[PDB]
Amino acid sequence: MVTAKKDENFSEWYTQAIVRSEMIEYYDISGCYIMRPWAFHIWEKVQRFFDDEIKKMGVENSYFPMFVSRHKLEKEFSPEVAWVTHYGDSPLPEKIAIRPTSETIMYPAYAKWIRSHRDLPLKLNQWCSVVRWEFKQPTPFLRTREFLWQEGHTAHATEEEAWELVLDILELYRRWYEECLAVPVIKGEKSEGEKFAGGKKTTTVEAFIPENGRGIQAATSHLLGTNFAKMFEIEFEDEEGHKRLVHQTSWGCTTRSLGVMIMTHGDDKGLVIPPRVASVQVVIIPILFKDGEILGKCRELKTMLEKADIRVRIDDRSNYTPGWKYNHWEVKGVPLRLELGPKDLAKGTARVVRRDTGEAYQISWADLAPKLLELMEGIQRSLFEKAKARLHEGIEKISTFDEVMPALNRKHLVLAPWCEDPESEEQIKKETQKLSEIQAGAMKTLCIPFDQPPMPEGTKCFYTGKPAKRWTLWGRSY
Amino acid sequence: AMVTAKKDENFSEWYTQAIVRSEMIEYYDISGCYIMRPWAFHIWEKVQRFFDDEIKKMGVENSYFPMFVSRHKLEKEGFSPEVAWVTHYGDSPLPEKIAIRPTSETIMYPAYAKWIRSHRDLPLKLNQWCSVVRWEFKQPTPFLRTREFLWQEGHTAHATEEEAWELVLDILELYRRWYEECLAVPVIKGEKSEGEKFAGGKKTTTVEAFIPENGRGIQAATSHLLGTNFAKMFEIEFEDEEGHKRLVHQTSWGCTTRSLGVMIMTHGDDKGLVIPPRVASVQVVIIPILFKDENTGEILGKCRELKTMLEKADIRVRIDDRSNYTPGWKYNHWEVKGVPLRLELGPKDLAKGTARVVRRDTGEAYQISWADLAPKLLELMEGIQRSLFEKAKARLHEGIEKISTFDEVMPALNRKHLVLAPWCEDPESEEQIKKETQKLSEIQAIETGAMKTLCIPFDQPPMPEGTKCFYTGKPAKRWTLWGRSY
Ligand SMILES: Nc1ncnc2c1ncn2[C@@H]1O[C@H](COP(=O)(O)OP(=O)(O)NP(=O)(O)O)[C@@H](O)[C@H]1O
Ligand SMILES: Nc1ncnc2c1ncn2[C@@H]1O[C@H](COP(=O)(O)OP(=O)(O)NP(=O)(O)O)[C@@H](O)[C@H]1O
Ligand SMILES: O=C1CCCN[C@@H]1CCCn1cnc2ccccc2c1=O
Ligand SMILES: O=C1CCCN[C@@H]1CCCn1cnc2ccccc2c1=O
Ligand SMILES: [Mg+2]
Ligand SMILES: [Mg+2]
Ligand SMILES: [Mg+2]
Repeated sequence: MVTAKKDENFSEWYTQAIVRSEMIEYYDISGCYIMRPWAFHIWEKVQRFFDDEIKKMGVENSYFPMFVSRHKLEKEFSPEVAWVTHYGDSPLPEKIAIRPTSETIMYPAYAKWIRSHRDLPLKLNQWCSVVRWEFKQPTPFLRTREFLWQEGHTAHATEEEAWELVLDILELYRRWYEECLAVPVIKGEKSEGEKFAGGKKTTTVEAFIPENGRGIQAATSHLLGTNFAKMFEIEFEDEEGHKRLVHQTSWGCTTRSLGVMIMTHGDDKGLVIPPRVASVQVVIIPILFKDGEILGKCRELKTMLEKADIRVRIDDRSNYTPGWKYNHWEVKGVPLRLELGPKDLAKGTARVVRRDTGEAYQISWADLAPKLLELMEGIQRSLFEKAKARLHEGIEKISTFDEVMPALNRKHLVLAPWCEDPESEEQIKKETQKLSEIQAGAMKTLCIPFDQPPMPEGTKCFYTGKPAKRWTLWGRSY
Repeated sequence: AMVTAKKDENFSEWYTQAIVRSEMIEYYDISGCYIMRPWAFHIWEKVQRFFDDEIKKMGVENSYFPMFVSRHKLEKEGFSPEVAWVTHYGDSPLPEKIAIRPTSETIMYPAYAKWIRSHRDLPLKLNQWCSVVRWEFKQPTPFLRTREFLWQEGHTAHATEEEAWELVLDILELYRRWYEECLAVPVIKGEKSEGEKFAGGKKTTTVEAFIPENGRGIQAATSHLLGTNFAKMFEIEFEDEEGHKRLVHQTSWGCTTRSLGVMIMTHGDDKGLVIPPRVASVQVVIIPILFKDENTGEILGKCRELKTMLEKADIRVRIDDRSNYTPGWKYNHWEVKGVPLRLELGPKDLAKGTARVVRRDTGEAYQISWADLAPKLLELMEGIQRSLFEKAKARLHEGIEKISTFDEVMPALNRKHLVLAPWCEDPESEEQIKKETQKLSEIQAIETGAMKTLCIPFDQPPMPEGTKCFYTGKPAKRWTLWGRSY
């Protein structure tokens, strides 16, 4: 049972929801959390979706070691890297690092495997864990010191083909968030301050948490250019015979995704899981009080529902009350609850409640599969749309710096015309830190959206005064 | 690039050649760690999906617990020298060092003690896929013994021993499948001796394999009946239906990337790898008989058509349309990699509406009409799969000598065979037999020699009454499988 109100104390709400749903268990090593099956099975679904998709692009999976030697890693962040120094009581000759990211592990093998134009495109992915000693406050899913991710890394003959892939991947991240988790996101380009300094252009998919006004990078996909190619000597021979540097990409997305889905659709009763990723779509609860028939129809219903590929549990555990079950599967966010007592049995009917609105329906045995399929689409589409609206009511389109803090104090992002000059962003981060401080924080660029509004002729940068270039989305962030 | 070392003559170099030249493994600067490229990784994905679908059917659920465990928690209760310790992040010293997981009992079991309070919480059945780090003292081998390796580990808790034991055996059966049905590697189910079992458990069942080229047995996977000692240690108790506090009955089980190695070694030959059709990335490689004399479109058009037609029958296909290599170059390339079937399509073939199919395991050739390709290739794949298994099974049973007396031991070892012997199962004798076989192996060493128990097989050959222990001379309980091992 959940008692903190999503709209009052958000961080306590979140903790209760992830704990009492049995998604997360607390752990003694700071920044690390145990992922219990209810949370893990959802990761399995997004993992499979993404994995299948990238496979259709010819990306292949691999596994590179979790250790990188010191001199390889330290060749061109630093404070977050975890170092192994001993085995038993014996010190290693040279300390070794646990993978924070894999560029320095993968790229020397690339330099080696890539020799001609015939060896391209090389497209590889891996699913693994990563360790970073995050200095910021940890949060289950969103920011953990060990997290699970995929990282994709690719090499191409031309910038054209690599950029095409950057976008294809970005679009798969939209789909992971938008089609699987029903979380709206905004495609965009990172400002030169926020991008991966190893690359030429970083693209992003960005999300928003209404309850605390924080934007959050949902995933990332980089046009690396050739900088890593010169650094690692990844070059090939073209059609002619001239040696050329490859054009690279990398891209990653994490268990952070689960966190965002939980915050987006969660309510005061706990989780709400979208049907496309719910391990249990429909839970069937037999009502039993004061004394056998019914258990038999329940089983028939499951088998019916499974021909529709509907994922179904029967909670027929006799050591729990029906009301306990109601509450349990509610807090866990099961999309549909199908009840069945004596009175229903004779009617040939079933009482079904949907988790997102609490609405109830009486539905005859014969109408279940198509009606539940109907209802499940509605829940999914409906969670997305209520979140898309929340997202858009959360962004304020604006023209001057004096608009900012009021918008930030309403826990909103702002969309603003900016000249995209280095200094401004840092000045904006600091002045906003200072105004937040004294109010007793900082606002950064989240992205430059692909979907640009029109920019009239003499429109000015909302902060410098210089002439604006494009519309940039700003806010407080994770 | 061909395989040059002969499998039977220069086994070690053969192994290194086959895994490298086939593009399965790339070498790496940290010892005992290896890169796994797609060609090997894909196989790990196949066995992982298989095993995973099966345990889910049994009510096991997946989870992810942290790779870190505190020193206090790991050291709660000769494993100690293998643990990797993190002492610093960036330039900053930790308050205490932290261990990278070598196995997950000391991370999972305190959580089990929390979650389990009542009979209604039972059974609890979890699994996790993850990597494990152990600073192995022995010489590293790609797949078979690595300092980082991938595995699943399963850990379950039950109200009764009976239900735990049942699970231990259902799991063990899934390990047999993993090897026999997926990788086509024969294995023997058995019970470890007192000396070889997990010391944390009451009984350890195992699935054992045999590598003929070096005569050494190798443990393939493991499944333990843990009893109640861990529940006692970690305080995993539940109130039963009458409110009495009972200890839970536990199991754990694991299988690793080792299994890919066992598969490579079992089916490989002098040309290189042979991959069973059930787990090969590519089952059929289509090779167009082109030189860069031309590309008129006629032959590739048809290769595309065929790919599609086979792809509809769930056959995994690749066209090697690379313009700078001869067909013969390409035959060898895909042989080294172990693609079970090679489809040849040349102008002659195009002229007749046929294609020529060659199977990697025997080299036999088949002329097949386009229309008959899908069903005929499926048939050939079942045949390949079955035949790889049958041949390995016979090499396994030809590698075991049933014996009666200790005098028969060293001759049986020198022929690179295992031995199956009546054994009293007293624990001092296992140690004594290890020592004696070590000393005798050194002495007849011309230039790991110890013979140990591998398992007491579930499949027991007959035991005529009054049979004596091959070593002690006391009455012999059962037959025990022994050998040199990894
Ligand atoms: N500690 C973490 N825990 C979980 N997810 C993370 C963590 N750090 C990053 N991510 C996610 O993984 C994606 C790719 O990682 P990466 O781009 O290396 O992150 P990053 O540059 O360190 N972001 P940030 O730490 O906020 O500056 C990020 O865009 C996040 O969505
Ligand atoms: N270093 C390794 N690399 C790959 N696979 C391994 C490794 N160590 C163990 N395995 C496999 O993992 C299975 C279960 O692990 P576990 O029972 O902990 O092994 P173990 O007791 O360390 N075996 P051993 O080291 O030979 O005494 C073993 O039965 C092996 O098949
Ligand atoms: O986005 C990704 C994900 C895919 C591959 N890597 C890129 C960028 C990684 C950026 N990054 C992020 N934190 C780090 C921490 C320590 C060392 C290095 C890094 C580091 O390189
Ligand atoms: O068999 C398995 C596989 C299933 C899960 N774990 C069990 C027991 C592993 C035994 N083991 C093996 N090497 C270790 C090394 C260091 C510390 C502890 C251990 C250790 O406990
Ligand atoms: Mg970071
Ligand atoms: Mg950053
Ligand atoms: Mg051992």
